[PDB]
Amino acid sequence: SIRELEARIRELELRI
Amino acid sequence: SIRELEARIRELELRI
Amino acid sequence: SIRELEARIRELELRI
Ligand code: NA
Ligand code: NA
Ligand code: NA
Ligand SMILES: [Zn+2]
Ligand SMILES: [Zn+2]
Ligand SMILES: [Zn+2]
Repeated sequence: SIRELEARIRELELRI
Repeated sequence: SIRELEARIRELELRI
Repeated sequence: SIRELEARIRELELRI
């Protein structure tokens, strides 16, 4: 679960 | 803790 | 790992 959350934050960061 | 983090990312995603 | 993710979301929130 933690690896999917990490992936979601990375993209948000990337986008933002 | 993981369920609260999931909720926080979902909203960010939603907003963004 | 969860504490680093928490920190990353807090900043995103802060920024956003
Ligand atoms: Na994934
Ligand atoms: Na909640
Ligand atoms: Na840190
Ligand atoms: Zn993706
Ligand atoms: Zn809320
Ligand atoms: Zn920082």
